Amino acid sequence: SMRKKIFKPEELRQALMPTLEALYRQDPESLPFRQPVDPQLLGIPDYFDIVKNPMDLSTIKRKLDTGQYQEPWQYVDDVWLMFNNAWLYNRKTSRVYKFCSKLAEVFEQEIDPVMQSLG
Ligand SMILES: COc1ccc2c(c1)N(CCC/C=C/c1cccc3c1N[C@H](C)CC(=O)N3)CCC2
Repeated sequence: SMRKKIFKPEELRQALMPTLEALYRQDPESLPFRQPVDPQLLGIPDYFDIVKNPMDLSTIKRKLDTGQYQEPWQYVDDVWLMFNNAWLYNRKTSRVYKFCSKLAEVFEQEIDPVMQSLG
């Protein structure tokens, strides 16, 4: 039977970096997401009462550039984890919530065709 494809880091990078660059270019919308959450500096000391698995753009980038991803779905799941964290922690009337809803719309649009074309 057909086995699960493991990818060359170089192919994963060359196929998925663009969808990540599309998020990063949105400014200010990507600013909330660029850097691991510091609950002290951001003045949100209850952050980890609500979020339990942190994730950010800088973490996804390093994972991609040091080939820690073997399958493209691991990348996709990490992006959605970062967005689901934001939707869960922040109010619907907040900028981080609204920035999240907007970077999600961009991502769905970049990523859905890329995944058609990968094994
Ligand atoms: C307390 O905010 C600050 C203070 C100084 C400056 C801030 C924000 N901006 C944006 C930084 C990114 C915000 C990050 C952020 C700030 C408040 C709440 C959330 C944030 N995001 C991550 C995703 C955590 C989250 O869910 N909700 C840069 C200029 C200096």
